Order: sequence, then C-alpha cells, then structure tokens
Amino acid sequence: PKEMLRAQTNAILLNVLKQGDNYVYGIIKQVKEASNGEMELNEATLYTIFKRLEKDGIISSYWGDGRRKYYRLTEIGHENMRLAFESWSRVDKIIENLEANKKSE
Amino acid sequence: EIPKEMLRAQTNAILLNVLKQGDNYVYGIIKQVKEASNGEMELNEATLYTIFKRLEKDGIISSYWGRRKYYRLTEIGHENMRLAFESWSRVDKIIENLEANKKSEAIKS
Repeated sequence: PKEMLRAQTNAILLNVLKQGDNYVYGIIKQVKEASNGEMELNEATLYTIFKRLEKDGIISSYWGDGRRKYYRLTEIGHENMRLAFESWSRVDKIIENLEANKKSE
Repeated sequence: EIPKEMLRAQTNAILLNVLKQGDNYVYGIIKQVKEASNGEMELNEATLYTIFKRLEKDGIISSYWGRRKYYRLTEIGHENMRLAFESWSRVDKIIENLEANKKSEAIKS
C-alpha cells in the first residue's frame, strides 16, 4: 500500500537525520547500507519528501563546508518523533491487552 | 501534534486486531477497545461506521447479520496485516543498522 511505503520511507529518513545532519547523497548511501541494498532512494524522491517536511517545519536546511546542502531535524521534528514513538507503544500495548482480555473469555 | 494520517493508522491497526481475534459488532468492538485501553480510548460509533465503510470497499473486511451486524477479516485482510507486520520489521532492522553503523562510524573517528 502506497500510504504505507511513504510512511516507512519518512520514518527512515527522519531516523537518519535524528542520527546527524546529512546531505541527500550521504542519506542515500546511509540508507542503502543500512538496508543491505534493498532500499536505493532516488534524489528526486528525497527532494519531494524534504520539501513537504521543510514546509511543515519538521526539518530545515543550511549550507555546509565542496559546498553541500545539509538537512537537520528541528525541535518540533524531534517532538513529533517522540509523540509518535510513544503513541505507537500504547497502541502495541492495547493490542496485547485485547488478546489477553479475549482469552480470559 | 500527531499527524491525522497517523491517528487513523493506529485506530485501523487496533480495529483489525480486534477482528483478527474474531468477528465482532460495533458495540462489542467499542467495549473491547475501551477495556483493553483502560478507558483511554473510546471510539465514537459513527467513526467506526466510517472506517468500516472504507475497509469494506477495500475488501479488507466484509459483513453479515441476535440481529447484530457482524464484521469479519477477509483473507486479503489477513494478508495485508502480514505484509504490514513484515514490512515494518525490515524497517525496524534498517533503523537498528543505522544506529549500529553510526556507533562504529563514531568509534573509528
């Protein structure tokens, strides 16, 4: 499901930035390496995603050094990742509790 | 805040699990979720109907008729839960490897 691929890619890209400011080609290599070559991101895909995240204030950019454009997770972005991770833990709990409670009937 | 696209996902995630554990009707679903959430999540009836209309359209669930309307997980539905779970395992692995590789990046330098 397209809805899901998008989410997972975003998930990953934010984790990369959560590990350090980086530029598009560095991000691509890092992901290709952490995925054992299973996820080879196109440049244009990253620009698409980052344009949305920059508009929503979840990331921002700036010039580094060979002059590269760097991307960073904002404070809001670290906050969304935190809210997200928490909300999903509760969800996994509630699922366990559904099972538990169902069996006790 | 939590993007609306994500609250929807979480709710769907939960609802499919309920159905994965047995065909059920809206009131039973609501009750079950309220109980398994220690009251923290009360789904509104009309919200369930809206979600189930989408899932029925996508054939993820189907329904049948005491007098309660029941909802069941289809085989497509069982399959998407499996694909979902697997896709997300790989994703967690990728993220574990990002951490790992970052730490050994940091050792060397």
